[PDB]
Amino acid sequence: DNDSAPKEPTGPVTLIFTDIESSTALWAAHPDLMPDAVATHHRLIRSLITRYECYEVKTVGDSFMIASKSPFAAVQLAQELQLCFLRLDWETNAVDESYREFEEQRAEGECEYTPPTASLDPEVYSRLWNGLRVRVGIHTGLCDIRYDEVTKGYDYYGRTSNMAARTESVANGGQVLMTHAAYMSLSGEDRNQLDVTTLGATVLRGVPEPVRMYQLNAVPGRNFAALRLDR
Amino acid sequence: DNDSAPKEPTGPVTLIFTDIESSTALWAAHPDLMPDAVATHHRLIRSLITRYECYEVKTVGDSFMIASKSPFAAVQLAQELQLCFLRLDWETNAVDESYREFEEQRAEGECEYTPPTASLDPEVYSRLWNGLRVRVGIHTGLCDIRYDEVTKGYDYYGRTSNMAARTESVANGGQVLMTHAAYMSLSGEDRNQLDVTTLGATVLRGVPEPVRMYQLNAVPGRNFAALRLDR
Ligand SMILES: [Mg+2]
Ligand SMILES: [Mg+2]
Repeated sequence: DNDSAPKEPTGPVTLIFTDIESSTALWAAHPDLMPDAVATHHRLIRSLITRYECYEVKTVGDSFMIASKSPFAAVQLAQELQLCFLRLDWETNAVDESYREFEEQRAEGECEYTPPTASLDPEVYSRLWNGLRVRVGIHTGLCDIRYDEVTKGYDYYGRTSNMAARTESVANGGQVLMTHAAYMSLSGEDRNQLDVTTLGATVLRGVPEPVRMYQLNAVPGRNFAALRLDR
Repeated sequence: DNDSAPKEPTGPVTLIFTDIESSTALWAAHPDLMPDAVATHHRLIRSLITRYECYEVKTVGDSFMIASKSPFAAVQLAQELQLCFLRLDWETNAVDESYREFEEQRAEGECEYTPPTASLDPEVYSRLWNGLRVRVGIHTGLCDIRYDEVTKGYDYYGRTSNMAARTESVANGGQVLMTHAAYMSLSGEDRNQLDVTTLGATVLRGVPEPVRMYQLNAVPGRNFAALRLDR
């Protein structure tokens, strides 16, 4: 179960961090829907991990940490993740109703913030949003690779892992962010097969210099709030 | 792996959407049976796709999206799907017990709804129901065909694809629905080789006018609940 894990300290690793947007609030509002929805979320993501020969490093709550020996496979996985979650019949509209409510609640209490999906017409909304919203951050770089003798698993520490994590932290639900390093790790040909939007320099907590962010338009037409920067 | 994919924008495409009825609830009730049952489900469906020269567009959870250059091949596939799933020894009666429980749970809490299979005598039930219940929707029409350079795959977008998807969404487990367009895409001779029941005009979400629905009686004798319309 470790053949897909990047094992060479000299080989750059592409890390993908994911998290379910507003899962805490969803758990509170839908204790009856979340166990199943999250279980589905895990199954979908694990199928993608296998399909793109990536490696599941760990799961923390509903967050996934995935490693890939290939920058492109990581990007494909992230794109397919958004599409798969959008296309799946979640058997409930309650999650979407809650997401729209959260935007509305946030809008009234924050000046300079507008709901990115709650203002869409019903039919338009369902063509772009459906079910759990997963934020995804992707970064590529050399990592300090650690092997666990007891689990036979591999973990990745260092600034590279922290960079991937903070990139995910600023992404909104349904958004896929790639750092300049990840984006440029892809070959020129690979980049041209993708629909990407430059977001520009972004300030990440604990990172000295601004990081140029690239939005992978996995579900063309989606709008997002400003990045979840600290203050 | 794309020769069976409809590739001409002027050529009508027949799309088949499938999904496992109550898979979420089954996963919750049988985490020990579902991985294998779903794996079997995928193998059976993929054998049929190959047998009827159809094309697997994509898989979303346990849902299949299949395209066919031939309306009749699509209908044969759907009919054989129901029969194959019925005849297979799933090596468990747990799935059927759960399906019967779900009907009973739904009956007590809904006025005007009666269990379509939980009231069958044991021997009668097993002649008509066994294992995973797959809902199937079929529609024929011109599609916006998209080619993917990276996967070499073909996808189908537009109202035609959405129509096929919504047709599947209203079908019950073990039921095969064909829109008037799909049904009439078959030759007169082909239609006479089939056992079909007219269900009449049906309201589909996001569709302006009612759609006449036709039930392909793949397993004669089955009863179904009212169509899964929205409210
Ligand atoms: Mg979380
Ligand atoms: Mg499903």
